[PDB]
Amino acid sequence: EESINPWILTGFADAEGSFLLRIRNNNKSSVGYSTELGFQITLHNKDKSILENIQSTWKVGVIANSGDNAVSLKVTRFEDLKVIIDHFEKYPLITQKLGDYMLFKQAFCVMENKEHLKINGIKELVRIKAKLNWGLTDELKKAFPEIISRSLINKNIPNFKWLAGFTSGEGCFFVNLIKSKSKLGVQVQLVFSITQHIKDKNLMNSLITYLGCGYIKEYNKSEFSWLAFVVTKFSDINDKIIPVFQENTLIGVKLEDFEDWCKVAKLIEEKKHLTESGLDEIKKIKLNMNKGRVF
DNA sequence: CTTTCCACTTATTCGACCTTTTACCC
DNA sequence: GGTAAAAGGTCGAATAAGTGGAAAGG
Repeated sequence: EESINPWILTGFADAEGSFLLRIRNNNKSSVGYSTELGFQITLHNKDKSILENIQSTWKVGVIANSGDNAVSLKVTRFEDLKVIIDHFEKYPLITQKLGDYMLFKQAFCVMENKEHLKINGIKELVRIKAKLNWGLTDELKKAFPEIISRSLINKNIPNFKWLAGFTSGEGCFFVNLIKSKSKLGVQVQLVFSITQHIKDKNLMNSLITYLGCGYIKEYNKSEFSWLAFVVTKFSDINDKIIPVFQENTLIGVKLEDFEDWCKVAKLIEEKKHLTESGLDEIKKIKLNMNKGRVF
C-alpha cells in the first residue's frame, strides 16, 4: 500500500469525495430519529487500489462492494471523522464541495456534543442537511416543514499536487483521430480536458492562467450545464501539460492513460504521426486506452 | 438504545468520444 | 497542395449521493 500526497488527496476529494448525513426514522430511538455522519468515495472496481491507498493514508474507513461493478470507501465511525476534519482543515477543498464540507463540519460539532440525542439537535441536523448535497428527502420534507432556508465558494488552485488529484477524477487524456480525404486520411490530435459543473466557472477559468494554456468550452444543456477546460495546441501539451503530470503524479488507471498519451506525444514530436507506420502504432495505443483498456 | 457496518440502489455528471470548421504551413 | 487548432456537440455508464437492513457494542 502506498501513501497519497495530502494535496493530491484533497484534489481527488474535490473531484469525487462525497459527504453524508443520514437522518433516519427509527422507532428504537428515544428521539424518533437516528443519525449517521460520514465521508465516502465510490468508483469502478478497476480503481479499488485508490480506495485502499486512501484507507492506508488516513488509517480510517471501510471498503465494500457497491454492486457488481463498483466499490466504496466509507468513513462513518465518529471518532475517525476527526482524521477527516484534521486533513481538510490543513489542506482545504477549493470547489463548491467546500460548502458541503462546511456543513459536514457543522454536523460533526452537533453530534460531538451528543445534541443529536434530543429533538432540538435533530432539528439542527435537519437544517444543516437541508443545504447539504441534494438536501432534505421527501419524508424529512414532511416532518419538518418549517425548514426551507447557498453562497458561492471562490478559491484559488493552491499548487499542482491539488491539480493532479482533481485531474485524476475530472480529467481526460485523449487521442483524437481527425478523419478526412487526405492520402494519409487522418490528423492525429492530442487533447487534454478537465470537465466540471458551470457553478465553478471561476476555478475553471483560472486553469488557463494557472497552466498557461488552453481554453474553455461551455455546455448549456437540458440535462446539465458544465465547462471543459481544453488544451489542443501540441506545444502546450508537450511543454506544459506533460511536465506537470510528470512531476505531480496521477492516481488510478488514468495514470496509465496519461502514460500512453505521452507515448503518442513522443511519436508526434518525431513527426512519425505523418507516416503510415507511426500512425498504425498510434491507433494501436489509442485502441487500448480509456474505455478500451482491459483489466 | 445507539453506533457501525455491509449489501445494494438511484440518477447524476458529464469523460470520452467523434465530426466539422477554422487557422496556418510548405 | 499539405497539417494543426479549435469548435461543435453526443451519450452510456462510472460516478456522487443515497437507502434498507441488521449486527455490533456501550
